[PDB]
Amino acid sequence: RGRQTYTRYQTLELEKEFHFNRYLTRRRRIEIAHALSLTERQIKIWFQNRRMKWKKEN
DNA sequence: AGAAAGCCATTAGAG
DNA sequence: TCTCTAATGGCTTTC
Ligand code: NI
Repeated sequence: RGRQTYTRYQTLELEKEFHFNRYLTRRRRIEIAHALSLTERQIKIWFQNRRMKWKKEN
């Protein structure tokens, strides 16, 4: 498969949202997806991984 | 219900 | 070659 590298801007915006909502509703994923020029799935997967990054650091 | 979203462990593509 | 993390597959849980 192929892989896309997320810019400083995209990662920062994602991380910014994560401070407020650890989980996203479907309408908000699509918002961010458009705001960051990412697909819905990428926003879904990102938050999943970041939730995992957050549990270990606790 | 039954898809969609989650959890979680595991790969692998870029730089 | 190494490292970081985007993406994957299996299940189970949500709603
Ligand atoms: Ni069922």
